[PDB]
Amino acid sequence: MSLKIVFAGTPQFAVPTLRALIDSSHRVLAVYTQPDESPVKEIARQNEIPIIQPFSLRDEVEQEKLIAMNADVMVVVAYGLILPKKALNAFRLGCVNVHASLLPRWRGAAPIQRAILAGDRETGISIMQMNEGLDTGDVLAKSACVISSEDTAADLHDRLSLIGADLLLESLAKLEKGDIKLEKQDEASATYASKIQKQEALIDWRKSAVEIARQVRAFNPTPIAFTYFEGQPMRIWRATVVDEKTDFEPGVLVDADKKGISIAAGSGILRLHQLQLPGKRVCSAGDFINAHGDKLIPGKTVFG
Ligand SMILES: [K+]
Repeated sequence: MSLKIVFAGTPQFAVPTLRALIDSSHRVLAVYTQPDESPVKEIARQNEIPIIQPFSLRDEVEQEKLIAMNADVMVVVAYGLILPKKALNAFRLGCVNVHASLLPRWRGAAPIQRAILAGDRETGISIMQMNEGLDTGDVLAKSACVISSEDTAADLHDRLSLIGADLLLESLAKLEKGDIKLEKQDEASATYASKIQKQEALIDWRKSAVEIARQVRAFNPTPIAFTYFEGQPMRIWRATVVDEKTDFEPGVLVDADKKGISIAAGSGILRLHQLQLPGKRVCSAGDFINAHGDKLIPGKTVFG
């Protein structure tokens, strides 16, 4: 077989897919990446692939340089530039994307965070035929994976990055054989995974400990969930749920121990394990107690 491919991508999520193309018999003619370096640029250089870094793909020059490549297909993974209509019609197999959700669920920029935040028990990868809309293209293939209550967005990101590489490669093979079954997106099931707004990262202590814990997981490593302590913002990096009833109001301190800073939520208890005060390194519950223990009064203190 062997296809001629232009690859476009920037952050670490894209690397495994690029590496899979590099390790295959397909020919990666060029790699497009953010101007300066990205993880993608590094792997391109290590493998003798020409590196193109336009600031914009609407510019006449850059647009025609791309369409003039004579690739069979363009593969796009986490690329920051919008692809112009001509770019999309440039190659016979079009532009194919590796999207980190099970479309039509979680179209948009933050599908990993949003899936975890919602308590989805599974998510996955969709290989998508790109068009001029936002993640509305036909789905060439899907592969699902479980989300565990242990997973942060970082963990899920890494898992999906590998699944995406394998699926993309398998899909390009079926795509050149003409063995792929298109799945048009069911608009009724479509949901949008927009970027996490800062206010969304604020912990609402009235919510269930279970809901807050999902927020803490979803938002690690960005933007990190946060609450307030002694008038100052406090980022919560690691937490766990304790399914025990309290008489205390939401946000009220239950107990402070090396095992965690236990806080009453609207139901159950959230236990803080790793946290961060302004301009300070992230610290354990034990460290925090050593520094600020005199301000930790069970039944009185109050977070948020
Ligand atoms: K190759």
